[PDB]
Amino acid sequence: RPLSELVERGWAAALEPVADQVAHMGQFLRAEIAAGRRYLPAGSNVLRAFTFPFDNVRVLIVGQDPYPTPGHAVGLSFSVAPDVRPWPRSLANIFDEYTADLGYPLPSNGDLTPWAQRGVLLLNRVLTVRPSNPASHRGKGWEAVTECAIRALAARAAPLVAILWGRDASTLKPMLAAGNCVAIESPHPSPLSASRGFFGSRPFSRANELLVGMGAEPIDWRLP
Ligand SMILES: O=c1[nH]cc(F)c(=O)[nH]1
Ligand SMILES: [Cl-]
Repeated sequence: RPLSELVERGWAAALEPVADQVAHMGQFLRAEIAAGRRYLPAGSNVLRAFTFPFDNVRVLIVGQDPYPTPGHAVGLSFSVAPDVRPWPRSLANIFDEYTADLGYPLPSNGDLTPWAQRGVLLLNRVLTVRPSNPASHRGKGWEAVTECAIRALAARAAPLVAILWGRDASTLKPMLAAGNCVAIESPHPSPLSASRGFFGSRPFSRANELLVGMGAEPIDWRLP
């Protein structure tokens, strides 16, 4: 399939250099199913972050790998469907930092689509996972795809702030070395890393200050 059937057109053009790799991934995923190994999120959600316009991305959030529990991952990093409770621990931790930083009430639900509609790309370094097996698709080929995505964003040379959560930060910063790009890092919001530096990192206000510094408009982070 042409990438234009799977992703928004700006993203299809940006990712055309890795189109074969995306096709390779689809073959991998189908072979996993044939071998009895499922993946998450749903196939139609794998590339969901790339269905919001490439040309509108102002903030890139980059996590590690999708939630491994069935019913959680939706193809926007960290997000869940609006009916999901309890929220996953990483998301609950994100929302505590959100209230600490911004002073807003806790969100009504775990659905981050408003951020995606507002120019926040909710990416992961690796775009699939086998259920119950954290990080199990590492090294399977997503990395080249997400490197192309990140570099293509950087190459726009439009104001961009990248928020890097977790162990990929040192790998990803060189990909964001470009005019009008700034990368800020912390430990990941997961259960056993959040209290080692995620909390207190204030990414939402920081990203807005960095955007304004560059002459861009800040993100309205307010969730319903
Ligand atoms: O690194 C991540 N952890 C948890 C998630 F839900 C996600 O998308 N990314
Ligand atoms: Cl989690």
